[PDB]
Amino acid sequence: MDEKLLKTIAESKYLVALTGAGVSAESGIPTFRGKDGLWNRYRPEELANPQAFAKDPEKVWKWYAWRMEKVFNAQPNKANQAFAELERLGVLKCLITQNVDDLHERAGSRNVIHLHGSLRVVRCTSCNNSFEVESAPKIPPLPKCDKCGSLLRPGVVWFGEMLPPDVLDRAMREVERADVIIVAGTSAVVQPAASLPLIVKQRGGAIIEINPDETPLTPIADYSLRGKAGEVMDELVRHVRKALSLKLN
Ligand SMILES: Nc1ncnc2c1ncn2[C@@H]1O[C@H](COP(=O)(O)OP(=O)(O)OC[C@H]2O[C@H](O)[C@H](O)[C@@H]2O)[C@@H](O)[C@H]1O
Ligand SMILES: [Zn+2]
Repeated sequence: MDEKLLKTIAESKYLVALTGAGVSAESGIPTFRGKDGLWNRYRPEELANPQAFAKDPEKVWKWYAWRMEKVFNAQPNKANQAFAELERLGVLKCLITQNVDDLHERAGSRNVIHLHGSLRVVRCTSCNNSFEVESAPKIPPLPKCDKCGSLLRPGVVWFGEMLPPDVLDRAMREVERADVIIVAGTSAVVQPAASLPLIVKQRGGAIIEINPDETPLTPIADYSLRGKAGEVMDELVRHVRKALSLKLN
């Protein structure tokens, strides 16, 4: 929270952000890793991969329907509001997220890229039918496609699956032109998402990491703020808004 940091953000020409589960934590949604992380209680090998889904689609669907209900009923937090505001001010150009929740959207964020899909989306395992839901389905019975009758599945990316090419490519273009990237609430271990901030640095840009813990990205982060996204982003955006308002124009 020094002058240089504020300056780096306020004067940026193309600032982007990469967010992870930590940015939704203050909305009552647990993260995947860490203390009370979902992967520390539930096994990703049974709930986050095509093999597990094929083996027991009812169990996987029951788990996702539960997660969907949790997310749809949660409200965006201060971190979410701050990111939307930073975009409103014209500073944040694009928000790249690994989150499958829609808290960024409900806070007002517009240019959001969902690298790993979205819990709002349901798609067919056979044909190209896909659509969004307003609330979570009840399981059983297994959600079936109204077009061909095959099993439907959550529109999220599982381990071993390829992120949609057009989606990752868009994110790639964003980080290739960003001079500053805010990396908040992510453990920086899951690929290829974890590689995006490196692009910014390699091309000459700056990395501003926001996370209560240190991660594999910390060593190359120009700035690494040890705190919660809500508190840090709220203060950061407020100072940036103040700085911009002070400009003689
Ligand atoms: N209030 C908070 N503010 C900011 N960061 C926080 C907060 N609370 C926790 N964190 C940080 O959030 C990070 C979350 O790490 P992960 O649980 O691994 O979430 P993420 O990096 O988004 O996961 C990547 C991907 O893997 C998952 O399988 C899934 O597909 C996911 O998108 C942690 O480093 C943690 O310290
Ligand atoms: Zn179908």
